[PDB]
Amino acid sequence: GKSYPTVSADYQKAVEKAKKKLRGFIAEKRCAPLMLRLAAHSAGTFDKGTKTGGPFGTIKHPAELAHSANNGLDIAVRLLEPLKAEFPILSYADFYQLAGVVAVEVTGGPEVPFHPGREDKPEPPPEGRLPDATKGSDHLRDVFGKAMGLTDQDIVALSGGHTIGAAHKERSGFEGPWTSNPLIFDNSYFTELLSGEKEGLLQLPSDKALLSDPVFRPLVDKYAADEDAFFADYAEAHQKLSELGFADA
Ligand code: HEM
Ligand SMILES: N=NC(=O)c1ccncc1
Ligand SMILES: N=NC(=O)c1ccncc1
Ligand SMILES: N=NC(=O)c1ccncc1
Repeated sequence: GKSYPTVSADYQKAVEKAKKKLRGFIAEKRCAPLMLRLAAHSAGTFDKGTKTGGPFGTIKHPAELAHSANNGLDIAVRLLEPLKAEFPILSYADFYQLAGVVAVEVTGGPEVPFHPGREDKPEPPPEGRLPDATKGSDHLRDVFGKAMGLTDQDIVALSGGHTIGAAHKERSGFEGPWTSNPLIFDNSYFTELLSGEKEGLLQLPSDKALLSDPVFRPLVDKYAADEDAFFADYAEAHQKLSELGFADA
């Protein structure tokens, strides 16, 4: 359903150079999970009915950074600003989605296709559109489905983003990694989710909701058994997420 815009040769060269620089920077800083979260929080505010929100650069605005759901993302924005300044031709919107793509790649995840051309929009979306970690499957469908326009398969695959990183008691209040390898992108989120609560690892109520839903559970089982299947569905979902409202949504 996508029709991607034309960007200049100079834009495309910038991106390819920005992609490379982001790889080295994100690997060295150890900030891949935070960058993935930044990219996803940027995108996940899209509402399909009104065509508002989405991956359009607004997360850098103080008003959006102030959203409680975005606690700690100011760190991410600050970390990227020197690099972003090396690529003045790129939109923030593109730059942050590119950072998300690279975050997945440099932790060993799938190569998520990337298309340039998002424009930086002037107005952040209203607060409160991002998912609540204490809620369950109905809520996940409200947010990812009714608002964003993503599928049930997308919800499960994207929840697998928790295969990298950790919660922080000073940010959400939850604490610790979902996996034993929080800088490695693999199917371990699902493996852990299935085996039960292991000391030192985190499961949100929203993660656990996947285990009891009739549609979500078969997907968890598939991804735990088949990492290639996970990688394929993840790459599809991340691309869709990163393109919400862009080039047609
Ligand atoms: C399914 C609904 C989701 C809920 C309820 C949720 C909730 C959370 C919460 C509460 C945290 C901890 C923030 C903190 O205290 O630092 C977090 C972290 C994180 N989330 Fe999600 N999330 C969801 C989906 C996603 C998606 C779709 C992605 C990306 C594809 C994602 C990527 C991440 C990453 C990488 C972290 C780790 C951040 C870090 O290490 O600093 N999450 N998520
Ligand atoms: N959680 N913050 C980070 O990942 C980070 C912040 C500053 N420098 C390196 C990494
Ligand atoms: N950690 N949560 C996220 O990254 C996120 C999940 C859904 N929509 C936007 C952002
Ligand atoms: N679902 N809640 C969140 O994503 C969150 C809430 C507050 N601070 C960081 C993250």
